[PDB]
Amino acid sequence: GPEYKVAILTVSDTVSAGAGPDRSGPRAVSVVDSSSEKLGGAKVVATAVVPDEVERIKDILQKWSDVDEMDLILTLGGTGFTPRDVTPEATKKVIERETPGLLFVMMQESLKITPFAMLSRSAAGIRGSTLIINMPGNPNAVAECMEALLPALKHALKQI
Amino acid sequence: GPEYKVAILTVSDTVSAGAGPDRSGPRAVSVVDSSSEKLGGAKVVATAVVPDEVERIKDILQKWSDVDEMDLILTLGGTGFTPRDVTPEATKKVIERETPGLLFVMMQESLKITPFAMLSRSAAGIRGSTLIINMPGNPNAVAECMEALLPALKHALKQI
Amino acid sequence: GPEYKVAILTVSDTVSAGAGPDRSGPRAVSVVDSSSEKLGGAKVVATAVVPDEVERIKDILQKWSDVDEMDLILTLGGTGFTPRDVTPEATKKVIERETPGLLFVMMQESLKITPFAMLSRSAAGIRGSTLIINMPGNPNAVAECMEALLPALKHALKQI
Repeated sequence: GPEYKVAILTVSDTVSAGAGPDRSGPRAVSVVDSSSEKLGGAKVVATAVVPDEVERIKDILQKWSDVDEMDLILTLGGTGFTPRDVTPEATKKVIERETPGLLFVMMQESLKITPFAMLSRSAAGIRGSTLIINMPGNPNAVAECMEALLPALKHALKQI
Repeated sequence: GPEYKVAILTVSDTVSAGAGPDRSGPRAVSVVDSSSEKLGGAKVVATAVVPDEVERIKDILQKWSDVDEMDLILTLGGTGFTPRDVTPEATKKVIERETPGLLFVMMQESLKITPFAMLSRSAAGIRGSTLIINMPGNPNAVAECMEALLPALKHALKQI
Repeated sequence: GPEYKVAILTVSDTVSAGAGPDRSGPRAVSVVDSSSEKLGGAKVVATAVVPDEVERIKDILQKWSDVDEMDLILTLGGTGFTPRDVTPEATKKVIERETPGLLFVMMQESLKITPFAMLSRSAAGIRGSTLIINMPGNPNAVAECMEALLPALKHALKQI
């Protein structure tokens, strides 16, 4: 129906505990929708929240790739230098083929906005036929990151 | 005689099965020759073809590194997002020391020509005293990648 | 007293054996001190020398992280293509969370100075609450690397 199935995983002790809301989730979802055309037609069909714990992250990534077979998973948060940030360690354990080019573009564009970009430790890669991309928690982040990738993500999903 | 020994490994189900020809092999070959002076005097003494299967790739990288002692092995193909592209996985299993600097440079220059460059998953590094660099299947690809690296590849082979 | 504790590890067969002196150690030293303000108040409290041998580098990395609890360890040398350069390999075995962004920035800025930059194989990452960054052995190197990081290294140590 929707061709490319996207899922978004918000990572955040605060949100997961119900101690605060998700401000970045909704922004991402909406960027994806707004980019559907240029993405080759894609839609978000699922979101979830988990705390900052690797096992918790690992599971969802496994589930959504092996069982639900999503095409594109974006994670938000837990990619910084704080000790609780372990999204990338969780992500590196489940991908099979790395995609450094994506990381390279995300790091290049974001460094044009600000140097603090050097603090993302985002990972990315493919598992089965799911592309997974770690992104930062800021609400505007997703917007800028997606702008950077959109010129090729289409061909990227097709090739998978 | 020739000082730097170069070997070129083409990776491609089609080509290895005899179903089609190698267009990229012979461009790479000639780019190396035409860069010999600037490379410190180098020449290509061997080429092969294998299909897209890690074991087939690992074996040659092993053999040509540990038994034939090539100084420089370029691989062509099997670096995209397609499921059969497994060259980088295979290369990661046989190198001992990474040289991200080279990837950084290849990714930078090629992004200037097109965004689709973010889709290489190229790997590289050293095994014993062999430098190994993955490159893309396109015939012009080798020409542009090499242009990017030649300013330093010479000091690189010498330091090894 | 000093807030950010900094330690500098010089990596170098020649120095460690008493056969020549350390010219890089002391520039790094003074760069850090000269950047204390902008770094959030930091000071270099220890230095050491070891040869080019992974064990010897691992142990100090381990020790200064797990026992002395440094906040920032800069290494110098052993990051090139020469067979003895094994600093990155040693660093990669002791870190727990990579920080590619820092490698990214270092590599970008030095490329602007010269292409030979492409020959650093530096690694970097966090272990416990210690940030570790490999740097090149040249004396000016540390000055340039730091200039590239300073804008964020402060936020970086604070987050850890």
